[PDB]
Amino acid sequence: MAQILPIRFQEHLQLQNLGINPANIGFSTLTMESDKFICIREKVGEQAQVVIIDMNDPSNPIRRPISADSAIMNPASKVIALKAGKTLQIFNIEMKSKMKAHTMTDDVTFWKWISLNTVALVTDNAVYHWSMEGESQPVKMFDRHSSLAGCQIINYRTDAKQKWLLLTGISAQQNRVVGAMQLYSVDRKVSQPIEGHAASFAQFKMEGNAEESTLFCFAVRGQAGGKLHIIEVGTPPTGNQPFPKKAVDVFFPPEAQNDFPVAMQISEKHDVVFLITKYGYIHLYDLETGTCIYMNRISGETIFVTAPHEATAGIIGVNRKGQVLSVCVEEENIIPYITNVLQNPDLALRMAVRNNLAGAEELFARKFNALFAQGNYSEAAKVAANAPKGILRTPDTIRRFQSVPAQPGQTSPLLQYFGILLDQGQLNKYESLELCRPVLQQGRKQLLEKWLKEDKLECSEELGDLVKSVDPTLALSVYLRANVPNKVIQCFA
Amino acid sequence: MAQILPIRFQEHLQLQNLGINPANIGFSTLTMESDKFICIREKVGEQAQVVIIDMNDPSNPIRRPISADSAIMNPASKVIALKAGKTLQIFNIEMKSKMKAHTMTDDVTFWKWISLNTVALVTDNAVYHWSMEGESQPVKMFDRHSSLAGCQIINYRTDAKQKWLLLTGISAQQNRVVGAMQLYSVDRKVSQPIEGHAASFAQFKMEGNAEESTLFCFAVRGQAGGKLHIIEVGTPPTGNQPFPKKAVDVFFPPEAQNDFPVAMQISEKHDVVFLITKYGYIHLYDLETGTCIYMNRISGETIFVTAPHEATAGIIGVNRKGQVLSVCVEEENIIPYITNVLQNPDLALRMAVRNNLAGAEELFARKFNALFAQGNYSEAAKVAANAPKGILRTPDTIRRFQSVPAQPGQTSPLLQYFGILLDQGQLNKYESLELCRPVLQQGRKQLLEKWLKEDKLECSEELGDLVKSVDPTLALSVYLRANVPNK
Amino acid sequence: MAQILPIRFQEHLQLQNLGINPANIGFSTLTMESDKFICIREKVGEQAQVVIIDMNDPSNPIRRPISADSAIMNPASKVIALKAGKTLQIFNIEMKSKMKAHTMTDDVTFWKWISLNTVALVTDNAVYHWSMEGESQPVKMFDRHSSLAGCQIINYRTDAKQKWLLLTGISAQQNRVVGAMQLYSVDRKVSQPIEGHAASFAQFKMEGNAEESTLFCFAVRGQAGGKLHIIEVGTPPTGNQPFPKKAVDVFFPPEAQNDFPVAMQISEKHDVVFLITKYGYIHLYDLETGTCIYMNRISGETIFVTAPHEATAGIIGVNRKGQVLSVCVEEENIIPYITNVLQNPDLALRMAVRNNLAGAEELFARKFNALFAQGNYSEAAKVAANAPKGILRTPDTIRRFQSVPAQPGQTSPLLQYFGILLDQGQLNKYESLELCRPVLQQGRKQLLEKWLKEDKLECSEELGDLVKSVDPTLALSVYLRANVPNK
Repeated sequence: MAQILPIRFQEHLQLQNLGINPANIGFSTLTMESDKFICIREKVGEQAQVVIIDMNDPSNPIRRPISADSAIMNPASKVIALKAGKTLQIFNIEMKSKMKAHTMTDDVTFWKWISLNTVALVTDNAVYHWSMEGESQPVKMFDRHSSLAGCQIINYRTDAKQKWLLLTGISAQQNRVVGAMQLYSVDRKVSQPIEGHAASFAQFKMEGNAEESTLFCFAVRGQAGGKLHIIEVGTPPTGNQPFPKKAVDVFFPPEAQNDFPVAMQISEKHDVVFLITKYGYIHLYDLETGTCIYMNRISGETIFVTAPHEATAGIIGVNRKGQVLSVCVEEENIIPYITNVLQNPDLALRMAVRNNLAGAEELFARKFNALFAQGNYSEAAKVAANAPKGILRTPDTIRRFQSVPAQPGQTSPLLQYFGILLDQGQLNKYESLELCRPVLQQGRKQLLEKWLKEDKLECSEELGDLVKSVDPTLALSVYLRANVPNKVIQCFA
Repeated sequence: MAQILPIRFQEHLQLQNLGINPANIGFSTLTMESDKFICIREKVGEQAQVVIIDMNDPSNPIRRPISADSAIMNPASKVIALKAGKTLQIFNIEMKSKMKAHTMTDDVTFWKWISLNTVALVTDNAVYHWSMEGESQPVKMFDRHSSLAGCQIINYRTDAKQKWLLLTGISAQQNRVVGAMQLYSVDRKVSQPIEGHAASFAQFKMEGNAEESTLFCFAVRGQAGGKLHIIEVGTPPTGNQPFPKKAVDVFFPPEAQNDFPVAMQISEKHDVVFLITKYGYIHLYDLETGTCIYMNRISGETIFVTAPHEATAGIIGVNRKGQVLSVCVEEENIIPYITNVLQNPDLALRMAVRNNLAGAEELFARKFNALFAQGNYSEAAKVAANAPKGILRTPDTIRRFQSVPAQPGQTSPLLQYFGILLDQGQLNKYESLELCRPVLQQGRKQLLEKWLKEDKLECSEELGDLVKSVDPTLALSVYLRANVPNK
Repeated sequence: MAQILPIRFQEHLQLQNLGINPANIGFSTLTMESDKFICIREKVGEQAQVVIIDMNDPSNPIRRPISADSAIMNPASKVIALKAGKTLQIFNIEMKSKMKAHTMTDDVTFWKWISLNTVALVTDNAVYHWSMEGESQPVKMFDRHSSLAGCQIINYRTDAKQKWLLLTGISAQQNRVVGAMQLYSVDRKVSQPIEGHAASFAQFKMEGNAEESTLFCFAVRGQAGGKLHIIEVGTPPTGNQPFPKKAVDVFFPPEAQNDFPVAMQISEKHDVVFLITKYGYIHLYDLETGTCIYMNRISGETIFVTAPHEATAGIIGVNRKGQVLSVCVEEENIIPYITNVLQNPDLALRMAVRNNLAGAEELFARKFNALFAQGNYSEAAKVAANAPKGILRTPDTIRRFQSVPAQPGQTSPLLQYFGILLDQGQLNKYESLELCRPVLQQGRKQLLEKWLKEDKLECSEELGDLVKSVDPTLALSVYLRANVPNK
């Protein structure tokens, strides 16, 4: 079967161990706006309170009597947004002060922090955005599209720049839980309906572009089965190649009778899409190609709320038992898993270099060595310059390139390689020495002077000693940047 | 593949994020005597120090300049045992006082806390046990058997009662790593050699016995390949059926060229044996039958040290990258995984009831009605009394039992049932209302009292208003145990 | 003047910033039993309290209403000893419980923790020692000698082993303060009077002995003037050369009219005696020779209480303004200061090697090079094995020894050097390789096996590759020790 675990499945806390009534671990009584806090609304006895679990010391909840139709914590600060029917309030739990309130005209039918300081109020007819800053009041962003009329609103998301907003609701239409999404463009004041169950946006800088694309990923299970779509949203930064829209199907086994997507979070650190189904299944898809990397079942109960897990760049959620679960890529097993279990070494090397992950060292040496025969020193050096965890940025790799003669005409494979590196970035101690040694003989001061200024060489006492052999004056410069001891400077006395 | 994940796989820490030199993340510089601390010996600069990581706030190591050939922390307290060549020292990190020392005559060649307050010193010729308590000195327990001569000593274990001790060493044979264990009996002052790679002891109260057996499980990749053995050690408590020794083979895939067992820990909470191989593989075996439940690979690098993970009843270890990993049973997925992925409900139900594992309310709330719809109503009671999470401990059940076949000479199964629970512990509010009621219905305080003195009963206001018609002061107790208002 | 500053001078806390009445910053109201707490007795309003400053978070005193003629905290734990006239009490501030009390028969005229759990009660006639442990009661240790009759008792000290006890008092005799000390021998139940102002004991292992001497250092400014004396106390451990008693004068400038010693603390980490005078002056003396290293004035007000500063191995005290000051050796400046400012390079190299301090690297190479040139290869290797911070423990040194042509019968200067190292401790990766290579080429693991068991070699993948040949299991363990990837 599969033979290396590509993800980690962790259980950060078990809510009942905090003595939380399991009647209160649900959609309407439990919220998770970020991986920072969990907030439960409980009626202890005849009294109503709010239990706030700070995931950074979950062992110690914060309880407050607080009657509220709903409560949702800030994604990052001890600021809570309580809703009493139509009177919204934004209180500072931290210093018990009341930051700001507002009686809506109609009842907020779903709401949710969309950022460090803006709440999103979904009315029966419109979505607003309320900043927890100042005297400001709620600001309508758009009007609910009609495809979502009478829908149970389950989520609202935004792209990083809050220029594209997505609203989702589900219906039990004719014996299936059908999902309805409304994707509204802020800048182009337009709005369109998509059948979708779960989605998320992502910033993704394509190979060869200088700007991140803004992607919108969404999944659904329709008559034609479940599918996952990854499409760029809006107009590519000027000068960017566009991102080819993608579409992949998301499998459901027969046992997974009427399962359907329920949550999605994307790892910007690994460019992997995490999808959770109604019945507790989890899938990982490659964000750039939509390739399915892994599927399994982690929960039998439903994970009714989730959020990205910043520590691991994964996904964390809570299910009906009270388990606060999380899943993430095991950075040390995924490349090997794609190569050996997926038997997809091409996805593996891409994902590896793209994300600087390890496990494809043998494929990289292989690839370098291969290009070296063909004598494509230039392609060969691209590979050593970009392969992860500096696996080919070695002295031996310089000795390799140093060994092939400069036929009359073009540029040396070594100088070529050092070219790539100098572009790529900053060179080490060994590389700077090997780069400078010759040049220094060739009386080329100016050149090392620019490499220095443009800060491309990792100065060293040794690179300095070398230069002192040609420019004792140019030395001080490297030394003064090299972190040497006075003796080295006092010699210049 | 898996229609389900029966285990959790976690990372509790990433040592280099604590800026720990990865040259120091090894067998000889890193030790984990329990899941409570991790202790690294580092030479920062030209200076030597000890970094102590308290797993209960790993974010903040404790560093101290401390030259020591070796350092191992207490399994539970901030007491550290340092070794300078031949001079052992037991210092109190907590309040920086020196608790106790002792120059050994020969060099301790391996050592390790075997309990909250005893260190085990392994000499080239003998194993001693040193208590960190008092003026006492190291006390030889046995002499190294000869099969272990010239072996790299890799571990020393004990049974809970420290009546059985196990010493392990490995040797680079020709081109194989051969493990050599010495299983010494304390009470029966005898000692025997076993070829073993990894092992652990476990207390296990068999189905139908009143005492826990003491098992000794060990694994090896013999010329006969890998095998796992689970055997009882010593003489069964009196009245205990003996535990049938077991033997299962442990699989190694072809890719796992020359892998071999390296660590073992048993979950007493779930009766599952966790085995970790040299190449990063993990297996879970059923402790009572040796059945293999799960296998996978969690690490590419070697997990060179481990310990039971108390919080989860699993295993936690550290590998070469500095990852502090842990694996455990996902209590909510394992029964379903065995019944469905493993296809093995016999094991599943064994496991379920044996360990109070959820995941079988179905074929459980089934087995009952099974025997009811039969003529059997006393195995049905046992059945609806050991089913997990009180699943069938329902009134609808006692009811089913009250309307029980009233047939002469045969003990009443409602009362036979009321027996399992009685012999089990406290009866719930209701179960204790129908148990009692008739007794007092009879007008007997003699038994009511007894059960009460032993908390076998959860009182109510009912029982209150009940036991009252008989004698107050008894009811008062029952009424208080139940807690009612000033009227 | 000074080209370099040999000490650090720090302010740790301004007591008035903690809003402490400066009327209460005195001998009788402020106590400092260790650098761990400062304890002030204040009458806030009409109420009497005890302010306990935990130097590990001085920002937050602990206050308690507590009428007591006196209060002195434990040197290390939150245990306080309160004295109500004649009723001594030892309370646990931590968990507010009362640990132990005792009404003395006569009034304790001075008292003071002499250790983690013993208080010393000085009576008008006798000194006792009371352990804060158990039901035990105060235990007379001796009877005040008569030279100390009617003396203001200012201090009481002990040697580490509490076998020698010292009592000091002052009294004005006409114009000045005459210090009177009573040095009592516990073992030899004798006691003698010394004229002294301040003193302290120190454990000091002499060059060439295997046991630490117990020294007693004391200073005085009476009839011959100021002098400092360092003398061994008792009978040298068996096999120890005795410590030549020392005597140095302690200078007082003219402006320091009637100044006189007031406090002393010795750094065991640097073997430097810190002396504080009545008028705020500080002197540093070499403990072994009594050579005066440094003098200066740090306070104008009097530092009326002090204690050793563990963190820096210096001295910390409090003066009349409420400044909690401290002085210590600046480990990176002292050798250069002695060499260069004091111009005593011999003292500098000794102190440097003795106390393994940076700063004399060029003098050490020089010294090595010089002996090497002369052919004094054994002395040359002593120098490289003992020069501080591993300065000559380089491969070059090995290679310098490796240049010496052989000579039948004569043992190589290298093997000699490696001898010294192997005695002094363990060796690095290069030294272990150069030590083992030959031996190994003679397939004789019999040696390397002992060096290993001993922990004297620093393994490596290379030292391992060398061994793999000879013995496989020995390489397995050398690799295990040096710790290698799965290659």
